[PDB]
Amino acid sequence: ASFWRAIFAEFFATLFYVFFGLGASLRWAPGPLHVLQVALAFGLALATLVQAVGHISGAHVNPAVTFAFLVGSQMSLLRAICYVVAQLLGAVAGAAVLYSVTPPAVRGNLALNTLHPGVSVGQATIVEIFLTLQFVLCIFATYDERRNGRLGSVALAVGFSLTLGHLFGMYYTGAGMNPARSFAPAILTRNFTNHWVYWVGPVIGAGLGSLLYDFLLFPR
Amino acid sequence: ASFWRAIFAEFFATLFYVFFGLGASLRWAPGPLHVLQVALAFGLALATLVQAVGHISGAHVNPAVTFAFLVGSQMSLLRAICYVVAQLLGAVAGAAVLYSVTPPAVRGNLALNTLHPGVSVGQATIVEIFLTLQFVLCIFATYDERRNGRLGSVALAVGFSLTLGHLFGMYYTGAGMNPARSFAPAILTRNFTNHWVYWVGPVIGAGLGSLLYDFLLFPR
Repeated sequence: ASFWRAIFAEFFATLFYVFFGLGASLRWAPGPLHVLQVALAFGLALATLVQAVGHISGAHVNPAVTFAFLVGSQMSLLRAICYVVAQLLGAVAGAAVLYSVTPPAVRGNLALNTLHPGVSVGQATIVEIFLTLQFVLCIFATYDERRNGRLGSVALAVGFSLTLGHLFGMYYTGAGMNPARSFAPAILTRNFTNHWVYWVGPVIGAGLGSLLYDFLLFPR
Repeated sequence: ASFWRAIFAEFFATLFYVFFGLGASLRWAPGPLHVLQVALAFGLALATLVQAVGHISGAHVNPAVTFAFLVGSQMSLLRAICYVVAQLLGAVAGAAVLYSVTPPAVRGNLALNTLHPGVSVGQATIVEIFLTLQFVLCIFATYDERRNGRLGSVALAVGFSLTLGHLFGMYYTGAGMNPARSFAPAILTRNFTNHWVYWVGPVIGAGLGSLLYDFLLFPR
């Protein structure tokens, strides 16, 4: 069905998203401003994924993004669930493989998300709300076919927005803005410290970004 | 007494050693090869400390070094204990102050020692044995007044040896080569993960370095 082809896509696109994005954050011999590289990593991992599976499922690849669409009333509460599951499964998968191919000495924390020292959970949450609010907003914007012409590549758009979020919040929360991205390493590394910040944040940010876009900026 | 002046010195010199050495590893905006800076940090922290309290107590400032002297039969099992206590107290003190003066966002882990990913505990232990074996050896060597002339500054010697150990083992075990240096942050940060590696290692390395120097290289 055009559903399982869509659920499949979400599993594989999230798998690749965590493999690549997380793979890249596996700071081998980076150094300073490594944030630039990783951000472009996640950002181009998305743009690319969205370019292959943007038509098969919308390429959410992010439980929080699927959430935004659910509240945004663009997904049946049934489908939204299959995505979040496929995503979390694809995610842990992508992280397992990256783990298998990556030398033990390099795969440090497996790129687990952690609140940067000195950054509280309330802040870490506000930040993650913002990293994802602007991200969801962008998505809601670009994907909203009610606008074209000088629009441009939708996939590079949404991707750069992910890169934005990273360029900024990498320093605070290691930039999760994706429950699935944060979950995969948390389960494997078995470290769930401050993990909720990584769900509350993106879910609120996501929802809020959905409503802000809908009810307000550009309503229905 | 020339004892409490010696025990006092050990408490204050270890306090400063952990304040400074650990202070410096509080990677603010370092970047790559930060190991160079930190190593010189610990190394010059030692050379300096040894230059002020080298005559008041020998400037062990390292439970493992005091151990080497104990087995090396150069300290009464009573004194050796007072040093290890003064050291561990000075250490946790030095770390508490560094903590108070350091912004929350900078004092990350408080420079806690951790085995670099991919490095087992057996290896981490071998490494720490070596970082300290050469270190103790150097000390036993320089402090052994049975040699002078082209010797040179004893404090810069012993210090550079500490810098050596860091230049190398920082990458593996974060270079502890000092039970007290590893203890202070472990207790405050309350993180005692793999902490034993940091005692077993330096204690064996220390002892072994003591015996190697004594029974062999340059006996009694």
